Amino acid sequence: AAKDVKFGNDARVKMLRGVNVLADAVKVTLGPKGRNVVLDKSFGAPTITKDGVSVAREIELEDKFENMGAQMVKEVASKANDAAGDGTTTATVLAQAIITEGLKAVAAGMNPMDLKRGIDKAVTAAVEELKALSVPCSDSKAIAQVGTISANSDETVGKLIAEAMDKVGKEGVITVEDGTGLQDELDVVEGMQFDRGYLSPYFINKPETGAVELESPFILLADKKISNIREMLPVLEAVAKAGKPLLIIAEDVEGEALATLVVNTMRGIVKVAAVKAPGFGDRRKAMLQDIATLTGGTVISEEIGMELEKATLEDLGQAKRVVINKDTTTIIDGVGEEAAIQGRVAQIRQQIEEATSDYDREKLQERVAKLAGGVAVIKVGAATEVEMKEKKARVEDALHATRAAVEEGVVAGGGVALIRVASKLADLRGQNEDQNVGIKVALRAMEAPLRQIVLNCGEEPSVVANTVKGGDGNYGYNAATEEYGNMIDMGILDPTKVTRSALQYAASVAGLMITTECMVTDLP
Amino acid sequence: AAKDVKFGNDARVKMLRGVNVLADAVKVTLGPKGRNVVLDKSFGAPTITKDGVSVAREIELEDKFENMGAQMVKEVASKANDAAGDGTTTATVLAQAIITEGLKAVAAGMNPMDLKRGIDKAVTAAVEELKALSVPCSDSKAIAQVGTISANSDETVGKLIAEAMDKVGKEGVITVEDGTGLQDELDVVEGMQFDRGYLSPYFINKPETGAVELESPFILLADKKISNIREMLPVLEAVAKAGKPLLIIAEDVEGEALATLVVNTMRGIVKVAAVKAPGFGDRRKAMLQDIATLTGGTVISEEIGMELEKATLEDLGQAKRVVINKDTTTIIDGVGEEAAIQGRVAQIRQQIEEATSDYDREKLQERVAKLAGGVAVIKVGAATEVEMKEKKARVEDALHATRAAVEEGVVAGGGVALIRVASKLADLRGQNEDQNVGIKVALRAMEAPLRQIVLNCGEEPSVVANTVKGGDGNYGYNAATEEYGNMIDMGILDPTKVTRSALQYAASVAGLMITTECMVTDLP
Amino acid sequence: AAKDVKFGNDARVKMLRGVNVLADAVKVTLGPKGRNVVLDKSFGAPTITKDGVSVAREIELEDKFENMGAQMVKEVASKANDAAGDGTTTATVLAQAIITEGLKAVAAGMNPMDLKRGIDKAVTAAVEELKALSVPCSDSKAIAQVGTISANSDETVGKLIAEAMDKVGKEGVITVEDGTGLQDELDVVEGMQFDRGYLSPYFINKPETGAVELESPFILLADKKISNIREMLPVLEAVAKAGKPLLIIAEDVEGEALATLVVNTMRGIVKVAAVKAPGFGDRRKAMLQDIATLTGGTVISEEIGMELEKATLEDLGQAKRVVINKDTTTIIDGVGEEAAIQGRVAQIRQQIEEATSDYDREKLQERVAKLAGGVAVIKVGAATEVEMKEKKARVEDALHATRAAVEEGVVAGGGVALIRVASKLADLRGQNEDQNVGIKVALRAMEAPLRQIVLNCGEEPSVVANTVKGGDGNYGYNAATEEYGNMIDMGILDPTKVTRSALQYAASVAGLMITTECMVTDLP
Repeated sequence: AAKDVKFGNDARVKMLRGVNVLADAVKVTLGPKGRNVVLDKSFGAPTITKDGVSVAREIELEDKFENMGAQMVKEVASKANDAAGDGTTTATVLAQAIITEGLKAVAAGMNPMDLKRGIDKAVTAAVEELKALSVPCSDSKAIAQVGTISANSDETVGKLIAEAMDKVGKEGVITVEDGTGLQDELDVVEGMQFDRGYLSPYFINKPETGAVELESPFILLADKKISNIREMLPVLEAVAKAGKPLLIIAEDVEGEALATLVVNTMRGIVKVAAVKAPGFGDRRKAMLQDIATLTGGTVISEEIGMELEKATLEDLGQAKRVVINKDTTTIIDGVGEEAAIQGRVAQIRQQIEEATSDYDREKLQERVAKLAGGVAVIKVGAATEVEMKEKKARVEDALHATRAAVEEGVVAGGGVALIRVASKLADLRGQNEDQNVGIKVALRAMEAPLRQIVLNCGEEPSVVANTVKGGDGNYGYNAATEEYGNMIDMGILDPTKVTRSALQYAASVAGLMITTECMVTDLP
Repeated sequence: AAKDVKFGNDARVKMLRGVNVLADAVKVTLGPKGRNVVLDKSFGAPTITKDGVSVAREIELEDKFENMGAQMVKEVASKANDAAGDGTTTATVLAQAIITEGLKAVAAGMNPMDLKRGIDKAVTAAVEELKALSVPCSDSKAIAQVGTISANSDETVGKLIAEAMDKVGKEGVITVEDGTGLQDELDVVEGMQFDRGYLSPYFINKPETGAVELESPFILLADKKISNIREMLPVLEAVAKAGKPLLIIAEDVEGEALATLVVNTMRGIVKVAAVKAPGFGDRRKAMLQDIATLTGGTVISEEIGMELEKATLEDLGQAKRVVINKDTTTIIDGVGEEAAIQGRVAQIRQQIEEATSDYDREKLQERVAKLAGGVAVIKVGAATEVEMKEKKARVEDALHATRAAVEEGVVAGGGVALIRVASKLADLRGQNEDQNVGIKVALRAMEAPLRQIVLNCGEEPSVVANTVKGGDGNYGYNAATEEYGNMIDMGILDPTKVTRSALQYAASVAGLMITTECMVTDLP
Repeated sequence: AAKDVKFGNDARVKMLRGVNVLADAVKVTLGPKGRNVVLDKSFGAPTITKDGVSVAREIELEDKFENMGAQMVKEVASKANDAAGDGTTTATVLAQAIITEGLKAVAAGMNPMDLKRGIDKAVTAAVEELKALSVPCSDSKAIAQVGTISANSDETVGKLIAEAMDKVGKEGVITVEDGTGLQDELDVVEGMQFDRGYLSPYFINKPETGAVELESPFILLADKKISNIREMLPVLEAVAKAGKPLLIIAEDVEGEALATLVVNTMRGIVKVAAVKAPGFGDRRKAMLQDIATLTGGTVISEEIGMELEKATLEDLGQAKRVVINKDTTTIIDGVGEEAAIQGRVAQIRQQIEEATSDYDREKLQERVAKLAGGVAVIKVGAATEVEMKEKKARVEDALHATRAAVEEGVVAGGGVALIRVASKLADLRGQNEDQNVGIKVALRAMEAPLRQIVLNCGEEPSVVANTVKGGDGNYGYNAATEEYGNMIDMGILDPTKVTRSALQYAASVAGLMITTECMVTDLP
């Protein structure tokens, strides 16, 4: 197909226009006093959302080059949300600011590579300062405070999160489910979670959160790289007869016969999900057999000689439910027998005892921790179904925030940590002058989120930013109450992880966008 | 279909416009400080690549004549990459420079044929000077140094390459495969490689490197020029029942019944690959029987009278995996019995002993070398999967570079060898004046890569080029550190083969495209 | 369909424009220093050819009337190549020159018919002078010299051609085939050739040389004018079961049921070729029975009463391979029994002895010569496959050139013979003045090829043409070495047949297009 190419300033201005459109669409929702964005929907009435992620999802421009730039910014910014649970809008605003000022600098004859180097150095120093500024959150009281703050001052949610974390540990797996009444329930149950996402985005189930849910599915385990629809047709017929959904855990499912069939041909007939087996090499087989023992099923391995053609319903594993999302798969409640699981755990512990390398020690300790840790399930109860669903959503959000906080501490929210580190880094320098200009544009663009938040509130951004920069510590300006004080003490805070991820991803976008010279796209 | 014809300067300027577009798209990535090129993908987010080969692949213009010129430049430049493993960007830049200046000279009324002759003479002299300047790389230490330099200063990769080369020899076949853990493995296994590529580009498997991979495929051997889908339908049905992929080694597979169906009808149902039998005449049958003995299968020959209609699964050969690419087919691990292979090797050695012509001696010695050499497999290990894949890619690239270096030595990289030979050839002359102008137009264009590299770094190309020309030996300018010194001692080097191939192919394009007088293309 | 008509000068100028476009496309490749022509190909990269025949094939203009002119010139010029093996470009250039000057003369009010008569008279006198100037080539040494000169100074090709001609005779049939190794082979084998081409151009096999090749095909012989697919369906089914290709030699295959199906329905299922039986009347039946005896098959005759419905596989003849092209069919190696062939030859010789008319004597002598002559097969051997293909192509070209030379002698090449006869015919006159003008335009246009050749070399055509005209004998100008001398002694020569054919066909085109008054074409 005929291609359109642009070199230099025309490509730069097209990419800048696309980024400007996307950032203007997204950033109006930033801050506690954010505005509303109306997204047209073909199925009926328009939807009104204050969430930046939905607006970013819906944005795609007509012009090919501007659309390309917006797509790059969106796709990198979504990584921050995926990794840390928040920070899409902050990442987008930071990217827009850095890109705008850096392209203005490039238009002045400044070297793009040196600008990229300076920006990267400034961002690294800022990340170090953020890690210095982080306030640890490890005790139960701090965990409860973070949870209740992230859940709109609901002490019950924080108490539930603290109880679950105490019951399983700061590194344990915690999930949430629909409750059965008014009282909330918490119980540790056997389960497993490994870092493997869905193979195709078309597998997404009813939830719009980028995850899938299967109720009492069937677990299929096979180390063979299944490639043709022929070899498991009896298994598919059996699971269709049973009526329950099916989960496929194989070494890899390529898109020649399996993925295409289960994506296109399956659009409601049955429920099937396929994920890659965790690890590689002997570790992959060890994980597969561990999952088979946990779920009570058996693994179909070509090495010993059994064939998936004869895989009956008995060989398949089963579980109460499984949740798969972008980069995580969890088995909440397996049906496997407990004594077999305990015996396998004891066997792997014995292997740890006779292990002869620190790497093997670490891997086997991780395996036994995964096996014996279990999964905690939180049953959110409420008076009515609607309030029940709303409380469940709040609990999920608070759980994500609390996990991030216990991972990497917590800093002042509202875009104040970035301005703090920007004020602290006023004495940074590079090798040449271009690197100094890059450091300065990074520093002057790290103040964008606070200025935008203040602008949404109707105040003047410059005075507030200057006053905040004049302070020290965690001193900042609260947008909601329009007053100054110590953010941590007045109930506004963000995890360090989300801020650091947003900053790093925005820096990456800015570098890749500044150092772009040629652009290739299909002819309109 | 109605045709559009152009004669002379209009055709030439269309040619120049197309070549200029392609070269401007490609050359911005040249050098260690190369920029980024954003290629649109309809599948989702745009891709950002610094690789010139991908940019060259994606380029195709709207206007028919400019598109044609770009296509010829691309298709010849890709030959350098195929033959030597690197040098697409260098070949494209050299072609653009020579072609631009030569067409400017032709517009002044100079004879195109004399210009082509002068360019060819200058290129021949430059190739001779390059061969004179090459530093040999034969010892194990030099091999390890080249490998580790080509692998971004990873001493482990160089050590692995040196170990494999010592185990098999500088002319042996070395491959790479997925590892099983942390430790790296190397083992010589029975196998064979012959210079035959895939018949159709549509056979390309999952890898994008222009190669295919078949896991435990079935080897089919038949000297008959198979032509109709009727005669091997039982074999295809048997291989479908088995589920393993199939490899077809026939005398020739024409595109009326076999190739058409295995390309169109097969698009995921099975996995089949067809390649031409190596050699011709009696040598072709000898190769087929040698492969049959190595793989444990049997060759289907019409001369003895057996028919491929009755070819059962037993007659088919088998191997662990086979890799086929543009111009090479290898059988990594055959299942054939070892004593039969040794007996065949002894028989061919006896034939060597009783051979009566030097040509037969050479051919039979090549046969026994292929049979008894074996194939070395390198198992790349790493802690986790992503870095394992990255290390595998680095190892493959370093293997290609090291093979080229041991083939034809090594010279200073960074476009400095070309400027060295250009400075050394300042006293070349031709018969007429136009030949002299062609010699000068080649000499002034062999400096283009270094000037482009310096320009990408933000310095001024003219001063750096003049300073480099003022030096002698391997003295040059390092773009990464922005300092002068000996390239070989400073860790920057390129094989002589890649530079020579790039120069020769650029010269071929320049001559063919300068001596072009008429155009024929389909009407828009 | 609505028609567009033009009368007189508008039609003449449209036709002249078409001829000019075609000639400008073709003639730039004339001479040893010919330029390059780039032909667009939709399957991928453009092809670069210096061959005028391919360029002539690819040319077809958008405008209907210019397309008429180009098509007539192409279709008549191709006859020269078909008959003599070379001279398409020369014929096209001569046609363009004569047509241009003749139409200019017609625009001055001269009678077109008188111009045509004068041109024809001049061409006849020139042909007579060429026959006078021809140097005979009959001895073995001359044959070898012509062969090696036509094969780019490869003495081996000339030696092979001379050996084959000595073994079979100057009027014998000689073919070429792929070799089996390094040594070249020559052996006379039983065979047959008759002047009958393929019925439909869609029968063309893999070769692009306008020929077809069938490996071990089945020969079908039937004097009945086969017309329906019903009567020979069992034979087609049997040949499909056997898998070998099939050759049909019938009295005539019309295009209602047989030709339509074997062209459209057959596009890869099987391989079938149909040619007309040679001769007519009783001679046709004699030819059919002779071919049946030679191939070991039997002829299906309605007169004796057996039907082609019951024609089994035994009745069909067989041969090693058969080659069919525009106007020649050959059976290289039949499977017929030799004693039967010898007995048939003896019987026909006895018929010669008892023949009572000179016409019958001649026909029967031709029959016995065809039967007992045999076919010589040349096995071209080489070190590698690519070089073996290239050598095979060179051998085929040298064979064609040598056959033409032994047919009608040889004259000086490079367009020198035409200018020689033009200089010799300076004193030709016609009846009226318009006939004299026609003679003059023919004479002034027979110098065009040499002027074009010199122009391609960058010299000035006028001075070289005048200097050559000043000489006598075979003295001429060598374009390659840019020096004068004897062409025959300097290694440049063309057969008289190709020059005479090119001249006559160009004259035919010029007359037919000068005497054109109205043109009818479909409305755009």
